[PDB]
Amino acid sequence: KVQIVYKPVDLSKVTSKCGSLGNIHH
Amino acid sequence: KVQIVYKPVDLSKVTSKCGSLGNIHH
Amino acid sequence: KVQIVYKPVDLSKVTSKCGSLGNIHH
Amino acid sequence: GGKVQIVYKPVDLSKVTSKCGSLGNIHH
Amino acid sequence: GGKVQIVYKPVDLSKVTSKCGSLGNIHH
Amino acid sequence: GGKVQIVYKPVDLSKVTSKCGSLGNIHH
Repeated sequence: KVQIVYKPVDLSKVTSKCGSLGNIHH
Repeated sequence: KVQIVYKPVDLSKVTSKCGSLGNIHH
Repeated sequence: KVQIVYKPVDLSKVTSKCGSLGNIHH
Repeated sequence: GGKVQIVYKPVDLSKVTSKCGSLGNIHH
Repeated sequence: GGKVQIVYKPVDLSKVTSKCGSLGNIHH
Repeated sequence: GGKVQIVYKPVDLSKVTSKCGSLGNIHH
């Protein structure tokens, strides 16, 4: 009996966060 | 009996964080 | 009986953090 | 008995790019 | 008895890039 | 008895790059 259970789990996340705040006056 | 359980778990995360704040006046 | 349990766990994280604050006046 | 022949040679040339540019308040 | 032949030679040329540029308040 | 032949020679030329540049308040 031949059993080839080929189940790859790919949970790799490629994230890119950016925030620009210009001239805060209070 | 041949059992080849090929299950790679890939949880590698490539992150890039940046924040720019210009001229804070209070 | 042949059992080849090929299960690599990849949790390697490549991070890059940066923050720029210009001219703070109070 | 079971004889298994596997020639597993993957060629992965995949490129994942995450480009981001933040621009706030520009004067001229 | 089970005889197994595996020739596992992966060629991984994959390139993951995370470029980020933060720019705030520019005067001219 | 089970005879196993494995020729596991991985060629990993993968390049992971995390470039970041922070720029705040520029005058001219």
